[PDB]
Amino acid sequence: TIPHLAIDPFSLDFFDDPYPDQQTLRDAGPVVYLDKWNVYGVARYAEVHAVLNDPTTFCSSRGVGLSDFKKEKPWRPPSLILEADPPAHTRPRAVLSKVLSPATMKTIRDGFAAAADAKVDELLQRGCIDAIADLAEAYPLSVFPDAMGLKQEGREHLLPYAGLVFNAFGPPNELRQTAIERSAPHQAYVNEQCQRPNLAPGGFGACIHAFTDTGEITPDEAPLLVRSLLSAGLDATVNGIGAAVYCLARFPGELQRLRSDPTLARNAFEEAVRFESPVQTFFRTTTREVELGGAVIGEGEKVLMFLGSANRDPRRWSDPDLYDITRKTSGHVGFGSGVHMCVGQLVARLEGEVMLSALARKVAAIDIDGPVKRRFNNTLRGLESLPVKLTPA
Ligand code: HEM
Ligand SMILES: CSc1ccc(C(=O)O)cc1
Repeated sequence: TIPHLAIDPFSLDFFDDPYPDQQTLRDAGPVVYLDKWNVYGVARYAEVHAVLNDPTTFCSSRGVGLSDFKKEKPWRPPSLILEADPPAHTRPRAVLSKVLSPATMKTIRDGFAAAADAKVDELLQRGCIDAIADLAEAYPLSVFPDAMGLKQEGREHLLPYAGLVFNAFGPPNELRQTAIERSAPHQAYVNEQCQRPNLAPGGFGACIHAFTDTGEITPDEAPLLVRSLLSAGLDATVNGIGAAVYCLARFPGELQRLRSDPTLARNAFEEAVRFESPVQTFFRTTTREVELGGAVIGEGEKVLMFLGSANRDPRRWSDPDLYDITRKTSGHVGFGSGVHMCVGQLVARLEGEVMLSALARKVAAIDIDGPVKRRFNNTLRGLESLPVKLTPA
């Protein structure tokens, strides 16, 4: 049978320390039922990977939040890529894959690297930073909106709106109702910024629009894809970088290894993505009755995937609670898995790689310099404040 648990994965206590409850979720069985929200849940690597790699049984077109779009009206027009299934998902997926492709990385790498190095040097002209306010947020705010091709102003909308989106994937708790209620202004700005005239060419958004004459996407779809990049392209990377700095502070041996060989920077970042999993959870909806882990789930049921749990499953990872910058990270689900696997993962890995490389070449020590404060969000895991003293190299 399926065990029934009262754990609330969208409660502040859970956000404050999810790992005990995540173990309870893994050990209760391959498939659990969360009575708090009447949803099924999967927290082991095996089942998370199985669900992710069966997107037509466990579909996304009925929403990847708790809300089932077949039963409730979406708070915003459904995402044409995240909240779509094959075949509708194809050509937007391919378009964003070409926009955020290797070649585009070739076009943005030097700028991103210069911005990273420059921020690290600016903060060595500081010493005692809040690694969130001064580094994790500042850098992606200083590079990503430009890479999107957004006008200089209104970029401030980006952090709110993104956050809003991620709070909206959660249940109707006070975080979600907090986010959605009267968020109109952001919704306005974003809507206006997704239009071709307001996006500087050569940026990601203008390239999306540019692809509208190829027959993969139509002109009415481009603004929603620009919206997608503007919603998923900032806060996740912020929390990811904050996670990387956090780990390097908590595992000084790993910082020393990284300094010794800056070429591990990329894998360092990847390990942080596994270790903290900035995107903690995502939902699917069953399109039919389906058997998973010896249990049977009815049609039209929400299934909650615990990505961070899958990334700390001792059934899959040796020493899962240890940050190891030489760990082989292939197979982790911090970026998802399958047809929906993060189409912008090269951008995230670029930002994190160049930031951790800057730290590696320019910083000798990172020692937490105050109270660590967590940032609470229905979907995202990250830090509100990470006070550290940076000792230069
Ligand atoms: C550390 C940084 C990041 C993390 C942890 C992350 C995480 C994820 C995950 C787990 C998914 C799978 C969603 C699902 O299966 O339902 C996803 C999809 C997606 N991500 Fe990211 N992401 C990051 C950075 C970015 C960036 C920088 C961009 C864009 C510039 C981006 C844009 C997207 C988009 C558009 C999708 C939807 C892809 C699809 O549905 O086919 N993400 N991301
Ligand atoms: C994985 S977080 C995320 C991804 C995509 C979208 C979107 O397509 O709007 C929103 C959030």
